[PDB]
Amino acid sequence: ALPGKLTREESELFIVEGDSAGGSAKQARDKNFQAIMPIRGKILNTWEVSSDEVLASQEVHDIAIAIGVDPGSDDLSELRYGKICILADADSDGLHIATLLCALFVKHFPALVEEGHLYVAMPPLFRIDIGKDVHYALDDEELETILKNVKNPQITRFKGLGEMNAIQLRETTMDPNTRRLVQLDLDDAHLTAGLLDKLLAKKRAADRKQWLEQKENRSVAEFTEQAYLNYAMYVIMDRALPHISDGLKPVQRRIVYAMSELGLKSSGKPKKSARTVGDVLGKYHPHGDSACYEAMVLMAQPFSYRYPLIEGQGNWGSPDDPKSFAAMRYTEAKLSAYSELLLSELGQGTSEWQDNFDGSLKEPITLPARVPNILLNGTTGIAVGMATDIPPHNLREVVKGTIALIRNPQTSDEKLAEYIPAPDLPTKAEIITPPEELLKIQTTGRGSYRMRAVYTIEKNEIVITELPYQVSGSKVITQIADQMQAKKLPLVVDVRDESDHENPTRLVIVLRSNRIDAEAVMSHLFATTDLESSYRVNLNMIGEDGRPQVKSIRRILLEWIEIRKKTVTRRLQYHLNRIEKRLHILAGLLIAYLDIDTVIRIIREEDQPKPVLMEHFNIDEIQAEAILELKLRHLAKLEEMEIRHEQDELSAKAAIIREQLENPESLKNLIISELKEDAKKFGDERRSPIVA
Amino acid sequence: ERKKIVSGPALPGKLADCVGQTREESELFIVEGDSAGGSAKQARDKNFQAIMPIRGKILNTWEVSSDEVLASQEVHDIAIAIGVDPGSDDLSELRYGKICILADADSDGLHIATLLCALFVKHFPALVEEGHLYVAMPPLFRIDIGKDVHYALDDEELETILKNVKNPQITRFKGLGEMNAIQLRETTMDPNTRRLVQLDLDDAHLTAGLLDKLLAKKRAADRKQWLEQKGATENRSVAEFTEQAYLNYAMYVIMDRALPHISDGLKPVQRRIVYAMSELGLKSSGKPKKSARTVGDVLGKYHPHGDSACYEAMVLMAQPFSYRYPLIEGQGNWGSPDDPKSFAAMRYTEAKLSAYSELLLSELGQGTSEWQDNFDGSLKEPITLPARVPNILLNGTTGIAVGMATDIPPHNLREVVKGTIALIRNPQTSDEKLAEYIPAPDLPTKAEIITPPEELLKIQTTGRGSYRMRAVYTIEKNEIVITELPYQVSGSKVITQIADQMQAKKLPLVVDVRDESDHENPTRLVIVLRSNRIDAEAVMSHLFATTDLESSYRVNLNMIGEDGRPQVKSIRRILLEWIEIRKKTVTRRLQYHLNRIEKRLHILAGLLIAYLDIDTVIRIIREEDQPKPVLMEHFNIDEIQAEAILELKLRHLAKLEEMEIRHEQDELSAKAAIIREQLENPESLKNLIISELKEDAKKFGDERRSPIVAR
DNA sequence: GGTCATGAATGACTATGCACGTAAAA
DNA sequence: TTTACGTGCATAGTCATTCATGACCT
Ligand SMILES: COc1c(N2C[C@@H]3CCCN[C@@H]3C2)c(F)cc2c(=O)c(C(=O)O)cn(C3CC3)c12
Ligand SMILES: COc1c(N2C[C@@H]3CCCN[C@@H]3C2)c(F)cc2c(=O)c(C(=O)O)cn(C3CC3)c12
Ligand SMILES: [Mg+2]
Ligand SMILES: [Mg+2]
Ligand SMILES: [Mg+2]
Ligand SMILES: [Mg+2]
Repeated sequence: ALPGKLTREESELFIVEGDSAGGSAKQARDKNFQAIMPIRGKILNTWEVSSDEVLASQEVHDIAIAIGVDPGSDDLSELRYGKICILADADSDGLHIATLLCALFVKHFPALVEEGHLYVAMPPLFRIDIGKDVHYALDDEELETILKNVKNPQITRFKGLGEMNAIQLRETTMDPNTRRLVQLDLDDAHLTAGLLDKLLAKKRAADRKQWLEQKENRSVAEFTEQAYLNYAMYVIMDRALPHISDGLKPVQRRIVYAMSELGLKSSGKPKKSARTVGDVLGKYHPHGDSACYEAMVLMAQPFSYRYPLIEGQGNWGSPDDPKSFAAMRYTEAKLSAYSELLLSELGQGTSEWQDNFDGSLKEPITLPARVPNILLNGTTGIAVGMATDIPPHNLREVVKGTIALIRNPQTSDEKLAEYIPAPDLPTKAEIITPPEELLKIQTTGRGSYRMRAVYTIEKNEIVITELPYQVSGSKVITQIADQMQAKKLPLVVDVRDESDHENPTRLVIVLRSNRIDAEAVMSHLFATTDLESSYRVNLNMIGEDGRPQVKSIRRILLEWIEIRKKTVTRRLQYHLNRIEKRLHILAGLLIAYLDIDTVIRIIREEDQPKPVLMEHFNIDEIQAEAILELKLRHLAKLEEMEIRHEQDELSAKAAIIREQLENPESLKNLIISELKEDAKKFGDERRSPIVA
Repeated sequence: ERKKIVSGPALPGKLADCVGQTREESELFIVEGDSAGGSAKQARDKNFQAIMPIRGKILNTWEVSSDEVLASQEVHDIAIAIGVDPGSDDLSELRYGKICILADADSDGLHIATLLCALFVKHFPALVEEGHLYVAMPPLFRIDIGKDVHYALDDEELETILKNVKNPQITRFKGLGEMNAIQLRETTMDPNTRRLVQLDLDDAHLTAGLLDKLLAKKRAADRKQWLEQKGATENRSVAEFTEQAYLNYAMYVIMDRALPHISDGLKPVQRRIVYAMSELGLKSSGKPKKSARTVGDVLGKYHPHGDSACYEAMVLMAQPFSYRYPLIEGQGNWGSPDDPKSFAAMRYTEAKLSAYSELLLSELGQGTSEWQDNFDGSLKEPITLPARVPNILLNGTTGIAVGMATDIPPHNLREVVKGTIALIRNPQTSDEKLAEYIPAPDLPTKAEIITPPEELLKIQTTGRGSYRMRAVYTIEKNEIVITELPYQVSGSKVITQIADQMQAKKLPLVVDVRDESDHENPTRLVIVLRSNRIDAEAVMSHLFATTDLESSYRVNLNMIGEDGRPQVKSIRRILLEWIEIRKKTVTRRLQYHLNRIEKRLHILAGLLIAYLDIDTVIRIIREEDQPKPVLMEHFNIDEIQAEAILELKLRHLAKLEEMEIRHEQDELSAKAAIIREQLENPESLKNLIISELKEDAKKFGDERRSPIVAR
């Protein structure tokens, strides 16, 4: 009956997204004829689930029990409500859930939208306040519509239902006599059921990819497609996929940038995690804080990140149990020194900047990597229509690669592979794939590679000291003892996890007699436990072109170098265009230092003395002021000859620079040197060796 | 051995056990909380040391019966883990050689060790007696003088280490969660370098005598008194240790947690929040900003504690229906009066400061408050706020410490500003006379205060007492319309209370209860009687004694006063004592602005002195090696005034900017005069403060909401 | 053909310290 | 008399399910 959680055509059920809007709407509603219900989290994709299974999922079950109908049942006779309304966020995840919702309907309750009982409530994206003359904007288009028409107006963005007070909620989406509200119409089944299948078919993701690259009342179909597209593109671009420059997803950059702006350089002390995350949401990334903090754990985990961006203090998980990390109220962290490579050149105008979600700040669109992080750190996420997996690589190995690629851009992949053989993982276990096939993986982006734990033999016990990337010692001990219980192995006596401060890993497997052929047991285990494991390779990522591509290893390096060339440039432009504007001021200054007396005369003698100084010395608006802002202490003969040498340095530094810009070839040497440098600073030897 | 049928309890599993089965080579660390769990589980030596999280504060078992003790799951696992039966000397099956209490080196950590000792002293004496109980002492600090580390258990040992000490960098271990495995290992776990006290239960009498005194839900009396009275290389006594430890806790939670200070009238979690909000510049005139950033900053730099706990104490200050005068203004879902705890999660909401809040904060940048080092000496925080008004009696506080608590009803601003303006002039005002001004509480509701005056005054002159409130209703036909509920009574609870009577045939005289409420009508509970002939007066003056439509309210004017000590204080007393605080605050402020005006006046002096012979000024700098001494000797002006001239921008050499700095001399000269009169003359000060109260009781004031009534 | 796991997105439950006065009962 | 309530500020692990996809698994 739904207790607690929860004429007849005058009635309307309000299905809102999440316990926030739950409380709010339940308030906002008109008690007489408006019932409320939170849909909590994303509901299951029902499009391929049997009406009978569909009710097994509780949050789904509850909707049926509420509307008083049944999945795959024409029996609308007990229908509890006149109008059923999908009350979602204004954001993407908002419309996604709605899409996931229409799906539960169109498929399992077609009858409903057929007779037209399904409505998508339309909450405002904005709220403007001219003097007191309120407006609401459902989107970007209407905002402009309203803006060219009026005191000066004051925007507020509605980043979602929970941050809207009930009074503005009722007026905009609840009370019928002001609520924007679409009557979604199914129409033909075939175009519909056809279109949504393409969309939510766990089997059909392939067409989706394409589709994207190709792509009052509204139609269920027209709408649930307009939405799901909005969704897809967002999670491809602005969530699950890295950009190539720095190799970072957005929550990833937003964290790392936020951490910079809280002054958390590696050289200093750590600061509570709550506050970093507290700032990340507060000003750049308004979503989960848990999600955030967890994405911030990964970056700080030695065993998950080949080159950590963050250095945590306290419990940040163990190699054995990554997810065992302590709550954010406990951990403190700062930045990794390796994160210098992503940030040190930020102040120096090397990056686009865009905004933040309320225009009150600006956040950088990418960071100025001094190295190609996307390959060293690598990534692993799932979007829509596509996903991405990218193996960590050795800094020094990849630097050589790029150094080579800079010099000779036609370098065969066969050659390149001689520089960057294979991923280099955070452990010492062996990467056991044939050269041939790794080269295939690299040249093709798609592929797969295997790792094998490392052992020796001692009597009737097998001694293991290295497990493969991301494999928990215990889970191995589990898998092993499972076969023992299943009695698939009658060969083993015990599995002792020795281990300590001295040996990070030390799993002893004890056979029966000093007569058994461990080789077989180990060879067997390899082919039945995680002591041997396979690893996905899908080099997808957003490229400089702003679009998602699956790229080669040589391609990725080539393209990156085009991004580093453009960066070092922006940067020299930056430094120069200051040295100029500055040498300019110096120039005019020691012009006054000649006739210093006149300047003082002109000042004491004149009302507006600025134009006098311009006419008299032939100096412009900008130099006139540098002089008027020259403290008396400066008139000293010392501090005079001092700003004459400062001209010397300045003017030489400038020549050195504009030569660098001028000459594509003396630039490459700069970038080649700046690679060779950091590979020295932050480089490390290989860990996971390569075998047969 | 054999294939038994009845089998023992599996083992807690949240126990991370050792592998070595020898009895004495073993040890169990009982660590406070899941973070310290994982970290200890890491630091420990797998072989002979097992680990087990205790999560939360375990129940106080000093009066729970051995049979009942295993009721409580968290207590169940300590018994199942050590393998021993409560109130039983049967140690013959005991799983570990040492039981080690490993808590935070904070106040709360010392409390969870006290409760733990109780559990043992009382239900496992045998164990404690055979000396199997131990207390690991994690260090509170790590000093890194050079390349050589030093650890200090507490403050005394930090004093010793640094005064013997090229610069020391100190680090506070705010608690185990944030230690790293290596550091934990070295300091608390690993035998050959760990500080580890053995606890002795050598004479039960003293001991159980003492623990009764602290841990018995009735002797709160003796605790209050006891408090006012007190303010393995080594072994200690369970009694020696738990007294030391329970006292630290009792002290801390009184002073630095539950009770408010008299000045601004806040508990620390509250003040730290509000300050943190100020420091984000979340001024009332400006836009709100995600709550998760406010709390993010609060635990980040001031209050090193739970974020939820903290966030929630923040919710309260935002709620129009619980704070008489909100200190925060909440945007988005912040609860309904009918479901106060229904508030959105913190990732959702944004909030800025109450306009009101300026009364606590406006005067902060102007040398009014003391400042103390935050918890890592990298920022400062105000010890109290410059409350312009007496917030403590306006908004009120409600809390429970140890050996005492504190309950304090909100009041009307205007009545209380009146009530003090009085006391400022007449410090002898009778309670009676003052009570004329401050008749009673003023709650965020329009329901009526139904306690006798004769009796409300006793509440005010003893600080202790009790007053009751009642809902406002009307009769229409055979239905009772209710519009005003008492302070903190939920419409729903009422409906529910009501239905329980119907449901148990105790009120067959009502056939329905409908809640009508809405935008235009805040509250309207309708009760639907049966016959129109029934006497609704009875119905209701029956309900008034069986639902919370008439509900009682606790008064206990306990707080920390200027003395830094807890007291219970008359309403009269409070305001008198508060005046002496605003006196001292206003003072402090005028000295601040003065001492800046003067320092400036001084600069202007030596300044227009140069304007005379400005040319000499220029030659002397152009002429000398270091011009400072010369200007000084030549113009007769000091090191300070010399620099000033030396930092005189050329634009100031214009005739305009000269006459200009003349005026400014005149301006200031007057201002400072007004100010020193005010300092100099006690009665002109009162006049000032008198004035500022009137201003504020105009600017942020309001009329009474809950009326006073007789029944 | 059917499961699994991967990291980013969409927070309410639950037990307990403490004082101590109201309320319902033995 | 006694036992069950409420109160705020302290001490987080658990739960479902999107989306893409290759390898177990059983
Ligand atoms: C886990 O302990 C808590 C419980 N209980 C649930 C647990 C189940 C196991 C045994 N009982 C405990 C008590 C609870 F109900 C609430 C909170 C809680 O709100 C909180 C916080 O920071 O807000 C922190 N904690 C823990 C960090 C102390 C809570
Ligand atoms: C209760 O919602 C969540 C569930 N449960 C909710 C669903 C219905 C009731 C319980 N069963 C499922 C799982 C869950 F398992 C995980 C998370 C979660 O991780 C999360 C976050 O912010 O990180 C937020 N939430 C809340 C925003 C919903 C989660
Ligand atoms: Mg949202
Ligand atoms: Mg989560
Ligand atoms: Mg603690
Ligand atoms: Mg809590």
